Amino acid sequence: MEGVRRAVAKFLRGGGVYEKAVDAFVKDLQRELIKADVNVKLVLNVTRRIKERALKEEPPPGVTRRDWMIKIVYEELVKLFGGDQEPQVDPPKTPWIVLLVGVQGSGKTTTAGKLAYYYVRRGYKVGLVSSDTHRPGAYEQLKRLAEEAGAMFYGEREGDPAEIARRGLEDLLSRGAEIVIVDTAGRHGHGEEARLLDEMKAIASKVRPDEVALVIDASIGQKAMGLAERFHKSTPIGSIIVTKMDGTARGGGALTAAAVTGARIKFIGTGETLGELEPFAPRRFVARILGMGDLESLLERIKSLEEAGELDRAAEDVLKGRITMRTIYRQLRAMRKLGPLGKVLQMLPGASMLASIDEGALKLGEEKMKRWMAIIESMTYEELDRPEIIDKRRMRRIAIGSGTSVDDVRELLVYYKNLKTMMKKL
Ligand SMILES: Nc1nc2c(ncn2[C@@H]2O[C@H](COP(=O)(O)OP(=O)(O)O)[C@@H](O)[C@H]2O)c(=O)[nH]1
Ligand SMILES: [Mg+2]
Repeated sequence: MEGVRRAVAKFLRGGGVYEKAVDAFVKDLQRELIKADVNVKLVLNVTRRIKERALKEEPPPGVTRRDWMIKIVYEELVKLFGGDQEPQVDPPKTPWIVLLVGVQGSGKTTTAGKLAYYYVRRGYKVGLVSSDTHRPGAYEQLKRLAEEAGAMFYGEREGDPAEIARRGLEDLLSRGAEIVIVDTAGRHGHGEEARLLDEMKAIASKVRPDEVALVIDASIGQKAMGLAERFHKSTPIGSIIVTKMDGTARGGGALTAAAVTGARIKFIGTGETLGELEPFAPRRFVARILGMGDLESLLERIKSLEEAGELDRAAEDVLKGRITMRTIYRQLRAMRKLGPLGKVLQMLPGASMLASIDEGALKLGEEKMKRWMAIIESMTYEELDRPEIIDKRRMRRIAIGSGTSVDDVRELLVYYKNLKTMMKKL
């Protein structure tokens, strides 16, 4: 979906009345999701998640209205596309048996090859297994991709598919396969789909798969609900892999099947070559939809401002004479993740004037701030409150706990006192 990029760009720039830009942006986005099918119910949910946040949350001090709204559209689109932060690209355990399931034509055998390569390159010993008995040239197809992918192979063109699959499993485990992908039929002869289901369930029983992956094409927006229910009944789905995300695209049906089985989309099929297969990371995918350039610019543009806001309070809290070890600790943290301060977009009330009294207040090194932070972390809660209590014995104890000089804990201490003096005026 490419119109959505243009919408973000119109919204982010092409000004006019703010609220008219957001009603229009929500409108564009909604049209754009529907065009990618998705599911009206899933589209009216994402817009309500966005409204609720827009009503309860307000841009943090300094952040523009628009920057904050895209940050809300992104985060909630991420949730819509699963994206609960769960990539899980490596299997969690030693031998990992993957049963592919799906209807013929969707890209199952291609996905088997693409999937074998992917794990080979990540340094896994991969075997493929041809269980498909009904499609002619299945054995040979998988054969090609297995050597093409640099993965071991085992198949039989004829027999009980369950026993072919059990045999291919044993063969490849014997030859030290750490991952085994079991390719399957997507049609039982003419098109008796209910013999196909009983075949998957039987293969599954003999094989004991660690992950049943449903392989689906990005061309069943509305029909993705049913397909998933049928396959989920026979072999409970644990993965979804979405094929044919090239040329004329779709995909919104993916996250309908995602919903029905409660299964994650682990891999996207984006072409015809072995190589054309990358994991599905929602954070990154929606970022591409929204416009990867803008979106990452906008999230930093916000995080800078939230940093400067901490420095704002830290400088302000000094200038109102409220300086403490907790103020300085928050001040250093803020200064550290920021850099050598600003000049282009300094834009700070406190920090401007703070440096305009003592230049050497906002001119500490990285290391000098990092040592001072370690120091504060080693002071007692009573010391944090009353640093004047810190005699020679304490000064010493502090130096040990934080790997520093008894004179270092003096430098901070003076800094504290020296800052505190100035803001008393004359
Ligand atoms: N464009 C594109 N084509 C694909 C993709 N995955 C599979 N195909 C094609 O889908 C067709 C059916 O492939 P196959 O793997 O035989 O499907 P199966 O019956 O489920 O095994 C072939 O023409 C493949 O080249 C993909 O990610 N993108
Ligand atoms: Mg096939």
